[PDB]
Amino acid sequence: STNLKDILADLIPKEQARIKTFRQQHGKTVVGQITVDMMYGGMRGMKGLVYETSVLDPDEGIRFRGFSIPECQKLLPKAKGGEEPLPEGLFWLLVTGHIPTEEQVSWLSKEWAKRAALPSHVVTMLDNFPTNLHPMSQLSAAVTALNSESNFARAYAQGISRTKYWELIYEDSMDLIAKLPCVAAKIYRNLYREGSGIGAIDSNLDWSHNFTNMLGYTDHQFTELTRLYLTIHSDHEGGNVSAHTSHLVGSALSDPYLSFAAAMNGLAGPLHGLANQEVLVWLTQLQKEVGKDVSDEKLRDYIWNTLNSGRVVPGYGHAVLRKTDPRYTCQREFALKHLPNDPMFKLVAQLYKIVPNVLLEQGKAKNPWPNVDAHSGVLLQYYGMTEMNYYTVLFGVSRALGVLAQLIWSRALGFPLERPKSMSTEGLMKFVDS
Amino acid sequence: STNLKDILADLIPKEQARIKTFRQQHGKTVVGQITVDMMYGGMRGMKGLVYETSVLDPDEGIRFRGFSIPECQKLLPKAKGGEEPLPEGLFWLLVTGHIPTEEQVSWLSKEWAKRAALPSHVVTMLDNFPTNLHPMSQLSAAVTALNSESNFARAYAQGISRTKYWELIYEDSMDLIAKLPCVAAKIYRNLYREGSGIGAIDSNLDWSHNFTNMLGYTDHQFTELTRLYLTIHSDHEGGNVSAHTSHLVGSALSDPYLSFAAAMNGLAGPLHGLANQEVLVWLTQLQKEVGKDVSDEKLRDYIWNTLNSGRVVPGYGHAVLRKTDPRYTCQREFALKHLPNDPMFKLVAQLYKIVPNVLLEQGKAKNPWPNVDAHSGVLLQYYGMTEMNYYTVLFGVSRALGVLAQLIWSRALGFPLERPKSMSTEGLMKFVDS
Ligand SMILES: CC(C)(COP(=O)(O)OP(=O)(O)OC[C@H]1O[C@@H](n2cnc3c(N)ncnc32)[C@H](O)[C@@H]1OP(=O)(O)O)[C@@H](O)C(=O)NCCC(=O)NCCS
Ligand SMILES: O=C([O-])CC(=O)C(=O)O
Repeated sequence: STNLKDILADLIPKEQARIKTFRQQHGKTVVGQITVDMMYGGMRGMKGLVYETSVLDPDEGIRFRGFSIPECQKLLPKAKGGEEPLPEGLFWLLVTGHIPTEEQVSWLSKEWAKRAALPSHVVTMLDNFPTNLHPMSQLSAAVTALNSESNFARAYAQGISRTKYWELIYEDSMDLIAKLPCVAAKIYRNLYREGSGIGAIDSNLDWSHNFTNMLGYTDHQFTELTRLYLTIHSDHEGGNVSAHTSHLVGSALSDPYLSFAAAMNGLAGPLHGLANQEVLVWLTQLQKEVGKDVSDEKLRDYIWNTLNSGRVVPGYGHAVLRKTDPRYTCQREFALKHLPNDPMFKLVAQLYKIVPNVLLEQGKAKNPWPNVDAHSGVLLQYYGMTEMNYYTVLFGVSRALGVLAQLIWSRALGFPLERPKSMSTEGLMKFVDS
Repeated sequence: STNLKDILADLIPKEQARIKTFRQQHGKTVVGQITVDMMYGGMRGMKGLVYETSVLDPDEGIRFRGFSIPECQKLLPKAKGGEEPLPEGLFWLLVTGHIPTEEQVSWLSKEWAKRAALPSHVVTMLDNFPTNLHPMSQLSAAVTALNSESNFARAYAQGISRTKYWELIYEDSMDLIAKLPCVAAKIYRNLYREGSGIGAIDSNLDWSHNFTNMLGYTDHQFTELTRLYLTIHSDHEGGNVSAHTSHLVGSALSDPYLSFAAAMNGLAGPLHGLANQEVLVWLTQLQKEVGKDVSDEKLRDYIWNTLNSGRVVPGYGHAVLRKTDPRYTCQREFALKHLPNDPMFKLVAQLYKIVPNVLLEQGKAKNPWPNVDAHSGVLLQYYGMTEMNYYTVLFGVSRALGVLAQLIWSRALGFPLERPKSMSTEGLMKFVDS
């Protein structure tokens, strides 16, 4: 009823049969060609893995189990007296395919409070890390260390049936999601607040509010932004580096802690997780010359004096998108309601007219619209979260929801080891002659 | 002449231009098809990536830059008073594609001795790790924490030219390889020798001997085993989960420390790097159930009786190999020479006689011959290394050579972010019906 685990248990047989029917109809059907260029080009355009939780709709954005972001904002439970989707509900949806009821989210909230405790060895390890060790490295190291708590790893050693893998994966995943805020908040407080303590979990708060409590914030609107932020960054298909890493490492039957920590190492990469900070450095830098008020000359110069120089207007491209990311619109509506008078937001609102001066003149992007990362930093900074090195941790905590919801399903559905074939250049040259 | 970095700087242009030409002419050549089954089946049989350092023919086994393991055992430098190939030479081959001279191996040994220091925070972290934190978890976490030393991470933030990525990757890779034995031997000692100290690096020893010193072994034969073991586990194409994880995380420009720690999380998965242990647990069990002094039939009975209950013979089969793994033969040859009368070896040897037979009469197997992991456990147990949870640490330290050699080349050649497209079951079903 409220126990997500039993609801999952009832869903899994239906999904297994649906896949079995489809593979029996179409297993041998060709869905794509592989070219030499796709192998050299990081598998671009190659349909390579199944990933159930989210799908990129080319005209409406990311859908979560079919629901668009605006749909999730309408339908998902909010905290009482609040406007923003609770990330608990998002997880419920990713796991079940169903929009939760208020009571389901409430149950899930209390489940994560109960499982939140950190083992002292992780606490010690985090307390001992130096300030020159990047927050994302701290996050990945601590999650790896948490695998001492893995129920899945122990049960596998004792020869548990394949038919039960999903159960222990579920337990580990809920445990991990529950702990993430505590870990994330210890990192923040140790780096940016002189090692002061995270305080206690409250058995009756939502995940996001426990999170902002432990970070040391007390600002309803900040907690509301966190709720929205954790919801919208949660999943973005399977092919992104963090999701795919988790998928790949998970397919070797590494437990959720190891799979997630590997993912965070992937997220830590500059071409994945650093877009947020780039933008905010640029915007801050833009109020060097501009001051508070300007024009498109101001803008198109760099726009052309940068895009035609070599670099970019940060936060106006993607790897497969094609329209104003709903993830941006999300934050914009947020900012228009709650901080209309903020200079930087105002600048960001100004940039949303100009840089879309159809930058297709150069023809180099195939995307003249702002992505998620264009809006995120200003909002964080407004609420007093200024330590940009930390922003990708927030992204990580969010992404946990997506990749763990899929990990449960990968094991439920008996997905095998990911093991493609590689070739050398020499090898490929000989293969093509024949 | 001897500076590997200068030799590599000279090779890179040649190969860039070679790939540029190949992709202009043959970039659109189709080298395979994707089916629905492949997407569900972990990309099995899918030509997915270019990986230059090694290629695994199903037929004759792994080749390292065109050389087989027997060709390498012969051609690669040995230590003075030594029979086994030094991993240093293996690494030089993978990086350069050339067999190194004695002098180049000597120079690389001194380079790795000089770069072997750990920062105090990494020492502290290892020494505080509890004894219930698995060695692979310690290894991954410690390597993540070393990324505070990353030259590449700091260069990238200050805006280095793409043309120079490979140089910082190379440096960071040389630093990590040098440090790994120190990390690995600290783990070994903290867990299995009540925290006794690892001692010093000798600037005139090879890498494998420094390592066995730090571990607390001073048996010349065990050093020779280590040299052989580190050489042969070094690389196995790009499609295995450890190399692939490293390739994937690297392609987001995560530094070598993060890419390697991610790979170890992959390696720690039961379907990737625990077959060694699994083999040894089965052999030890078998040795009780049929006595040490064993017949040829009672052994064939047990293997027959294993196959019926529906249970695997560990150490036989592979995801692509379809004949005897030359990394097995290597270990066999070493055993015949050094421990022919070892009860456990005899049994392993007997099983090579017996087991391939029976899997032929099955028709289920495809690969009825042993992999590397069938032979490794008993060689380690023989020399006094009986802590099975540690075995995969050795594999990891070996695999560093291969994945880092390739990581240098992936950056040198400008390999982009790995980003295949994922589909849901629902989405796939609709795509095929189109
Ligand atoms: C390595 C391995 C996982 C690859 O198998 P695979 O790619 O999934 O598939 P195969 O084509 O080998 O499978 C053919 C059939 O023979 C079986 N088979 C494979 N190796 C077998 C073995 N050593 N003993 C018994 N049966 C075996 C498979 O399970 C399969 O049976 P099924 O169709 O009834 O399910 C498999 O050979 C195995 O189980 N090996 C034992 C563990 C090991 O040694 N691992 C180290 C290498 S990674
Ligand atoms: O090749 C594989 O998939 C697993 C393996 O043997 C290795 O990585 O060496």
